[PDB]
Amino acid sequence: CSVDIQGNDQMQFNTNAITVDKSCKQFTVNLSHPGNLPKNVMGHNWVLSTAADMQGVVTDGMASGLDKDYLKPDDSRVIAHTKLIGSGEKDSVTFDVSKLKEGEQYMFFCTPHPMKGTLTLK
Ligand SMILES: [Cu+2]
Repeated sequence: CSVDIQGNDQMQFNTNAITVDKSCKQFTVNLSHPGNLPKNVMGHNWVLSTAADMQGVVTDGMASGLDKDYLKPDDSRVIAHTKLIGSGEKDSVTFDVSKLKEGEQYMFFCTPHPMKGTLTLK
């Protein structure tokens, strides 16, 4: 009921698809950042929302800025998120799998960068 994901200095996540076993009551994403660049020029987060909500989450997050982890505080569209991390840093986020609803399309993404993938219930 966890996965390890990396974001590197080339604005790449090391996977584009996460699958969650339906047996999981909670699920944890462990984000790390190989590379040498710090958070103010190559910070990554891991953010989960519906596909429909992603644009607004990104737009509002970029308006909120670096010290808010490029996320709008208390954004109700964000199902789960990490903080923003630079190289060598780590953050984990856990969420309740019952938040993922039938028939919905979930995406994960980093808000400052063109980095995204899908999250699917198995
Ligand atoms: Cu990023």
